[PDB]
Amino acid sequence: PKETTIFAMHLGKALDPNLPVFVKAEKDTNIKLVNVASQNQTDQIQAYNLMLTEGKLPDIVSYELSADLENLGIEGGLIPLEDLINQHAPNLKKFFEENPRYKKDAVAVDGHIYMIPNYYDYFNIKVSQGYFIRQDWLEKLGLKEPRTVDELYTTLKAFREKDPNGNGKKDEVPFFVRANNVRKVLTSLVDLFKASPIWYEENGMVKYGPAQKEFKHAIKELSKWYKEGLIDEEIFTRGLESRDYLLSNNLGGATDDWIASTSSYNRNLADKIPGFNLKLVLPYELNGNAKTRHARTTYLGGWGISKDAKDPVSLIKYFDYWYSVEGRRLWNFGIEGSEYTLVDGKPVFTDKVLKNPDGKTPLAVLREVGAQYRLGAFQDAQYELGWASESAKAGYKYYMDNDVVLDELPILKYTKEKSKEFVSIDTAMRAVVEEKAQQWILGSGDIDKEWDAYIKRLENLGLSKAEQIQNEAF
Ligand SMILES: CC(=O)N[C@@H]1[C@@H](O[C@@H]2OC(C(=O)O)=C[C@H](O)[C@H]2O)[C@H](O)[C@@H](CO)O[C@H]1O
Ligand SMILES: [Ca+2]
Repeated sequence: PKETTIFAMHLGKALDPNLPVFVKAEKDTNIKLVNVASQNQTDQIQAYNLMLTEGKLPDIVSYELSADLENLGIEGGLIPLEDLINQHAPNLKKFFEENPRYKKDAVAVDGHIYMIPNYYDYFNIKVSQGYFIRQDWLEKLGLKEPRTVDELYTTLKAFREKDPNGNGKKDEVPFFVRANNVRKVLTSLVDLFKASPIWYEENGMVKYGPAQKEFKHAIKELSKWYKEGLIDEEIFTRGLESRDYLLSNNLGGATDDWIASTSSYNRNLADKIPGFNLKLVLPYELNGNAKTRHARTTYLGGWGISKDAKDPVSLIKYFDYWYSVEGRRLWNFGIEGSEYTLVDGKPVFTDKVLKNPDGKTPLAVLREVGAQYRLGAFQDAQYELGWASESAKAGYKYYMDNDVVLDELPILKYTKEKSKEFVSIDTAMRAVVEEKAQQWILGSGDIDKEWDAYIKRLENLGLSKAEQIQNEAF
């Protein structure tokens, strides 16, 4: 083949086209990808901004920030795909016919399609993160299961002070999160206090979570929990390895994280830590409120074909390949005879995935062969149900049955008059939020003295204009 250039990062890692999934895709489609993001880049947003200054765009642009990606299309950097799809992408075309909601997510406000989203299998699994606590630490120490935020605070204090891992050292990390940027840290910390670090919907108004009184109260409580030693001291400096590191060393008491992979640890660690029992509870109640805002969106990011691509028909065929039964199965499941075998026509995972010798979660084993690499694919809940423990599957139903999960805001799209403006204000407000929230949590300053000055900064940045744009797009 010739070479196809791509910008693609995911979870801090530039796509390696020599992973088995992409080796197989190259064999099946004759596209040989070359990534213009280097293996040293770890921050997708910084790498994407650098990529935009380096001359020709790569043939394929993949990005997690889908309003920014669409903005690149509005400005001519990505081409419209709807006619390429109609002529040359029968798998996509049929996908759009059968999934009218997913079709709407692909269409920009001007009626062009500029990216194929990376879709979750949203109509089969919408829940995502839940709350987990060490049942076995509860039992070793005599405690009832906390049901409220203030009972949790008291339980975590007991995890910090009364040595539940029985080694005589004060090493317990009562509450921890899994994240590779400040926004993901905040997502997993402030939902506990019913706040949000992003936009959300409330009585048909779209609101900026970091400007709300709930957020101020969240940062103020988190401040106090951090200073007391209840929240991981290194919460802002670890990366995606935190969960694995803290559970496998028996340091971690409690977290807020994705149900299937977090549930997988009872089996992962059953021999390393006898009695290990990290158990899912419903969101803790805060003054009556028992809801969480953790839910899946219909998609996360996407990819599109740049205006510098020399051959768009063969790239829309590459996009389409991932929507065929074989390409979609390859993206979700890895390699036949390695990650899965076909039993009665259907993929069933092998024990390399299900029972990894070395303490790896099933998902982490799949990501090592290049499966589930966020691009523009259609995730398949059968892959997730294929490795989820029985307690994960009981976990999904427990959250749905109890109506604790507030549905995520639809991913909003902007007119060409507003999209540049919206995305600039969001970015600038985000930096102020992440810098103040991190400095408040860690103990500098005083959020009660500094709050109004903070809100005025977000307003100077264009908060009201951003709320207007949001509400009109809603
Ligand atoms: C689309 C994507 O890659 N999403 C990432 C999350 O992946 C989900 O993880 C789990 C699970 O952990 O139980 C199940 C879903 O099938 C899978 O998509 C990932 O957990 C987080 C970590 O921040 O990032 C999302 O991007
Ligand atoms: Ca200890």
